[PDB]
Amino acid sequence: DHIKVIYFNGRGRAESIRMTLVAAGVNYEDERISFQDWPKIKPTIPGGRLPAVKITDNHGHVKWMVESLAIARYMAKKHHMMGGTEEEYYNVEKLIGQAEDLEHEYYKTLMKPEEEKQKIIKEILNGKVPVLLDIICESLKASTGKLAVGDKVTLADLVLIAVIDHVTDLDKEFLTGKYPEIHKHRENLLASSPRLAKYLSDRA
Amino acid sequence: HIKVIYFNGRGRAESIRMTLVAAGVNYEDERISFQDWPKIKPTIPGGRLPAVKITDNHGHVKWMVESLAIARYMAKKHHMMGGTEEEYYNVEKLIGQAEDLEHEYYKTLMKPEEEKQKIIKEILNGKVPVLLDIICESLKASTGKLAVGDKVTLADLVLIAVIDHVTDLDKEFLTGKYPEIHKHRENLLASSPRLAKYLSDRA
Ligand SMILES: N[C@@H](CCC(=O)N[C@@H](CS)C(=O)NCC(=O)O)C(=O)O
Ligand SMILES: N[C@@H](CCC(=O)N[C@@H](CS)C(=O)NCC(=O)O)C(=O)O
Repeated sequence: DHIKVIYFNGRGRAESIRMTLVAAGVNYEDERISFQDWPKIKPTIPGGRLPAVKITDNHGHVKWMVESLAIARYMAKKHHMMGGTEEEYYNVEKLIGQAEDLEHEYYKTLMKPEEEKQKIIKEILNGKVPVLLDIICESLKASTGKLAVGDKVTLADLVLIAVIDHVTDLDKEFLTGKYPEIHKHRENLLASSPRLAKYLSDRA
Repeated sequence: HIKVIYFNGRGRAESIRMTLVAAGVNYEDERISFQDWPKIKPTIPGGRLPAVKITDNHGHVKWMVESLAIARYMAKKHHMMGGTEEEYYNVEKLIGQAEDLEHEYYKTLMKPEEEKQKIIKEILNGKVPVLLDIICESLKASTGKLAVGDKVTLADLVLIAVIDHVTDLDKEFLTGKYPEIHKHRENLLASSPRLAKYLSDRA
C-alpha cells in the first residue's frame, strides 16, 4: 500500500495524520496542492475538500479516505494509539475534544486581512484560549502516566502538540512561564517517541 | 446511577441521551437554569456543560465531561462504534461531517433576533448545502440502510440531532430535497423502536 497525504497547508488539519504515521513508523508521500492548482484538482477529490488520503495498493487499486481526524483515529486505532482499555479510550477522546475546541478559536483568525486577524487574535487570547489551556492543563494532571493518557503515545498527545503550536503562532510568548504541565507534556512526548522528535526537529 | 447535567433541551447532550436510549440504558435528566449556573459552575469539573455524574451503589462519584467523548465511550460499550476498523472509520467520517454542519448552526446561537437572521441567511446559502450534499453522498456509500452498515451507530444519532438543528433555522430547507437524508431518518426510527418512542414523546 502506497499512502499519499493530500493537503494544502504545512501545519493545518493534515498534521494529525502525518504525526500518527510518523509515530507508527509508517511511510507516506506528502502531496501539497497550491492555491493555483486547486480549481482543477478539486473535482478529482471525493467530497471536494482537503486533506484527503489516497491509498494505492500493489495492483493500482485506489481507496480514498477523507475527514482528517476520522483518518487519524483509524490509523491510530490500527497502531494501538487510541488507548488500551475503554476507560483510556474515553480519556483519549476527552483530550481530543478539548484540543479541538481550542483549534476552533485559532481557526477564527485564519485567512483574514492582517488588521482583522489582529482584532480576532486579541479577542480569543483574552477569551476562550486561556480557559481551554487551563482545562487541558488539568486534564494532563489527571493522567495515570507522563503523557496525556497513561504513559504511552496516543492520538491525544499529537493533537495537543499541533494545537499548542497554533496558539504560539498567534502570540509566541503566550505560554512563556505559565502552564508548566503543557511544557512538560511536550518534553515527555519527544522523549517517548524519537521518531516524532526527529520529525519535528527536522520540520523546524 | 447516571445523571445527565445540561442546560439546553436539544443541545450538545442530545448525543449522550440518544446513545443511552438506543442502548436501553436508563438515566436522570438534570437541567440547569441560567439563574442557577453561577453557583453550580464551580461544582462541575472543568466548569462547562454538559457533564455526566455517575454515582455507584456505595455513593462514590465518577465524573465525565466533553459531550461526544462521553457519547463515544457509551456507544463503544454498547456496540455502536462499528464492528470492524473499517466501519469505525466510516462512523467517525460521518461524525466529523455532521459536527462541521453543527458548527455552522452554532454561529446563529444566543444572538439578538436580528443578527441571528443575518447569520442564518449566510450559512444557508453557504456551507450548509455543501455539507448536506457531502453527508448525502456518505449515506449513499453505506453498505446498509443506516449511516454505517445496517445497525445503529453513534453516526446515526449525531446526524438526526444536527438535521433537527438545520430545520430549526429554516423549516422548509429540506422540503423536497436530499431524499437520502429523509430516508435515513425513516430507516433509523424503524431500526430502534426506543428512539422512535423517545423522539415522539420528546415531540
Ligand atoms: N472537517 C473537515 C474539514 C475539511 C475542510 O474544511 N477543508 C477545507 C480546508 S482545511 C477545504 O478543503 N477548503 C477548500 C474547498 O473545499 O474548496 C476535516 O477536518 O477534514
Ligand atoms: N466541546 C465541549 C463544549 C462544552 C461547552 O462549550 N459548553 C458551553 C455550553 S454547551 C458552556 O458550558 N458554557 C458555560 C460556562 O462554562 O460558563 C462539549 O461538546 O462538551
